[PDB]
Amino acid sequence: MPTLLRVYIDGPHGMGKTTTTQLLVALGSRDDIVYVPEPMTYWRVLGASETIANIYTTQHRLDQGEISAGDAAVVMTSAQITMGMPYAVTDAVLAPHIGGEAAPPPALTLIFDRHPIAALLCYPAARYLMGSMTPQAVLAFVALIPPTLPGTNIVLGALPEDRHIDRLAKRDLAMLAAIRRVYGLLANTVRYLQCGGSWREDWGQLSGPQSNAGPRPHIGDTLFTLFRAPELLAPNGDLYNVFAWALDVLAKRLRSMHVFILDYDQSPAGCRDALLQLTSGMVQTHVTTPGSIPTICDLARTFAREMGE
Amino acid sequence: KMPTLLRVYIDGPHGMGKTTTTQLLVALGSRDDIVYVPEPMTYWRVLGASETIANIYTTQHRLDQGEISAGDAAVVMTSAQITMGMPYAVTDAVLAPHIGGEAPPPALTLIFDRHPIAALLCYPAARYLMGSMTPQAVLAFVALIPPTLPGTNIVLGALPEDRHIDRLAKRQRPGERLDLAMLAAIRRVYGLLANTVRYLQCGGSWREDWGQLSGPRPHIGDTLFTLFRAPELLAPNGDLYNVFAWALDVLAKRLRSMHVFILDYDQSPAGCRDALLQLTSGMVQTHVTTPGSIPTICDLARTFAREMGE
Ligand SMILES: Cc1c(C=C(CO)CO)n(C)c(=O)[nH]c1=O
Ligand SMILES: Cc1c(C=C(CO)CO)n(C)c(=O)[nH]c1=O
Repeated sequence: MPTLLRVYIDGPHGMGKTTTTQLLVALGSRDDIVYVPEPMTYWRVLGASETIANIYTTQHRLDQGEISAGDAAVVMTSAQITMGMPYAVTDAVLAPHIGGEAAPPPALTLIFDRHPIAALLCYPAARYLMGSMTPQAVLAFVALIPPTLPGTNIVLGALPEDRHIDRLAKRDLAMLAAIRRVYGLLANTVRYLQCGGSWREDWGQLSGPQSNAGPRPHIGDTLFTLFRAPELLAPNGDLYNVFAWALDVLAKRLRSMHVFILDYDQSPAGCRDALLQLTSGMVQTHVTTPGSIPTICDLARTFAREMGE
Repeated sequence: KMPTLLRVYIDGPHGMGKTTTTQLLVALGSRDDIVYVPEPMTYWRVLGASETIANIYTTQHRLDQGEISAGDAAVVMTSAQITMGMPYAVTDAVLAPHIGGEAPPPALTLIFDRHPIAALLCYPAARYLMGSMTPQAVLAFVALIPPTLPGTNIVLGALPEDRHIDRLAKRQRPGERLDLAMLAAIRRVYGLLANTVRYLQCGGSWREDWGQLSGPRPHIGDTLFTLFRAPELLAPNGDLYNVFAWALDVLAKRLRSMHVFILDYDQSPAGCRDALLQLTSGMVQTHVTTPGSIPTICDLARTFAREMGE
């Protein structure tokens, strides 16, 4: 079978993900690489009206005291469903085309602006840290994360907080801190799981980044530490089983991902070349049918045309 | 080489049976070869949030009275449905790796109170019909319906509307309001669901028949696809956006491989129990994937019941 390379560019907004991605795509002949872009049209028009604006307005109103936490939570939960929809459908229709992990060049490279976990895990977790989502809803989103397809390469981003702030300022610091922390925790969680970490065994070590390499992180430095919330704990002090099962699901979904960290602290071309070097260690898969490749290409471009800026 | 499992999802519009029927299902679970995963009412009232059912029925009542906007209702209904479906979704996710291919009596019969589609498709669709959920949010839920595993046996109920109204009036849930418009919406959605599975299983192609919504198997107008001719989902030229069309492809793939069985509730609780048992004769069993799968499943089910069963 022909092989496919799927790369999800993810991590906090405002680091240079989109520019870097576009530059990499530009290196290729038109047909050997396809970009599945940020579905901004869905978010602004098709799925609802101006979802990004509604999200930031709601946080501000919460921080202002103009609305309750309960009010903010219903809006954020509802908005995240809208945010995530294009990711989730794309995954669902891609799935039957993806074979086992397969190296000679891929017939097709597919590059995504974000993975489903952005909308179903990372942004909800950060909203939770900001007090505008309940941890129960975060775990409900976790339970709905689709089964992790073979060859799921995710690229996260590193950038000094000062440079990140400036970059964002030139073009909500608590939210920026929150999302940066969540993605750092994510990277550690994947490493923890691939080093054989069992959250149930280490749960009691709780009380108070990089994948790809390094030693096993402490559970206190992974996403698992976020869910010690009193909302989730029974009178005896343990997690209710329903929430423990969501953490089992979190573990299963993350542990088979291939995570890479891109240093965005350089020029656009430098980021591009760094991303290119990173793809040399990424996992390809076979496809299901010979016609899978043109189908995937059509799917991505259709997506791009309809939901892209 | 692995033992066999029978999964049975008791679903359909709520309020058709009796708490006597339920007690028999609990009593049915007394056997060593059967476990009954009950309604996670404790999750909905306390664990996942506070009085979710009440929230739902109050929100619709106030939309109907004009005390809140449709938009306000929709954000509440959407987030409440997330809470409602969470126990179904985690359960399915943890059970999924234990399920093998299709497979004489089964080693274990697992009987669930509802399938994830109740909270990710059917109730959201009914609320769309009640004007309290956007059709975009419904398709977002559809996009997250877990893959349909082998041996997905779903039992839906038949009962005359008058008798259903009667039974429902006598067993309202905490915070529930007796809404005849909602009863009609939910009954229609489940009727459309049943037709949809047939349409699909008889080779129906929604993309091919789509034009007939504006012009042997059910007519597409008698399936769930008719709901998604909603104008919110259409371009200025009337075409469905691809993103929603893809969600309908997912809907078709999820529904086609479900095995649907209709339980006549117009009888006694004991009758209903016997009817359900016999129905299992035509249900599809699967293998489990590991020797330790059976006892793991049992543990999950028992733990679920004890923690979230009322
Ligand atoms: C994906 C995602 C985002 C991020 C973007 C939209 O501004 C682009 O990075 N944001 C900001 C959010 O609040 N929720 C989300 O699910
Ligand atoms: C499953 C489900 C129900 C049904 C039940 C809860 O009362 C009955 O089991 N209801 C009433 C609802 O509003 N949303 C749902 O997702």
